[PDB]
Amino acid sequence: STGSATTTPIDSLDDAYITPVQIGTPAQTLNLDFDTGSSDLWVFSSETTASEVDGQTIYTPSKSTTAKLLSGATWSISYGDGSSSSGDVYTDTVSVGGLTVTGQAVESAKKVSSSFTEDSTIDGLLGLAFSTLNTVSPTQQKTFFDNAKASLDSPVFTADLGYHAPGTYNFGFIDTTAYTGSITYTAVSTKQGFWEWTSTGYAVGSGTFKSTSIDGIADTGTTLLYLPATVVSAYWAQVSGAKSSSSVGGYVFPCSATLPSFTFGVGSARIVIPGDYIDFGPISTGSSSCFGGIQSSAGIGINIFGDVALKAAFVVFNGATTPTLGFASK
Repeated sequence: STGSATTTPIDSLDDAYITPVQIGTPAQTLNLDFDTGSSDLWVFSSETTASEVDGQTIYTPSKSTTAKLLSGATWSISYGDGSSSSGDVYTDTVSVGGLTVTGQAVESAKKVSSSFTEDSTIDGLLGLAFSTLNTVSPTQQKTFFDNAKASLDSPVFTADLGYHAPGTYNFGFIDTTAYTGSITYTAVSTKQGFWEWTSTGYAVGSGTFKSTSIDGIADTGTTLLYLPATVVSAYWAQVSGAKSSSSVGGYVFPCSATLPSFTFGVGSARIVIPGDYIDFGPISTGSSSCFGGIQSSAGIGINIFGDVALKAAFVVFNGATTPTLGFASK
């Protein structure tokens, strides 16, 4: 089997992408944020504290003939910005782009933090990291991909994110019409539960390429590109007036600036992020200070190849016995 679904930016800055997901019988469609940096499928639901729901679409398991309470199971998770959610668990049928998993763990939120409440465009998350990061207790659960794997034509999924435009998630096949040239595959470490790999270096703008190993994760659920402070300083030093702002929380630059591109290595191949992809607009409405799309990972403990990097590529998440990652230009 295979599945194919369109993913759409939630706003004009590509802050996140949402993909429609069908849950239950009859189907309930929720727009979920696919997150290759976590491993929980959780949704706003009929169990969510009413004061914490504001415009989201909810899952109502009592309306699904296929829903079953996963008795005793609970979950709790927090994300990169300090947001969090928690609740109990059902199993139900879940379909993504025509691909169906029966008995999928669907984590029903009882509680969500304020920034989830305040974002009406995201109805929950669908984790696509390794199942070893799933937070359900006392019986850890598998991700949608893990569950689907044995049914798929090939044990892969691909992410083709758009810049200010829709893109695609495919399961079970590689669309050879979606990229240019060849796919370069690179080794993955699963020891921390992530799609963790090592980039071979970087360049800023038309500068010379610096060969240096940069360990990091391929993370569709992180908006920005988080790299070592050395790398990020070298980038922003090429932008007149750019500076790191403690009050704002990262590098900002004059909104009058045209930004240089950023290149990262994949083996002997190169992926080029156009400068416009690194511009995240005014720090506040009307401001002439703009927020940068490349930020320091210092303090995170890990480098993150988030959407800013991934949307410049066609990315293959290969879940074979020995997992790998592939990157192509597009």
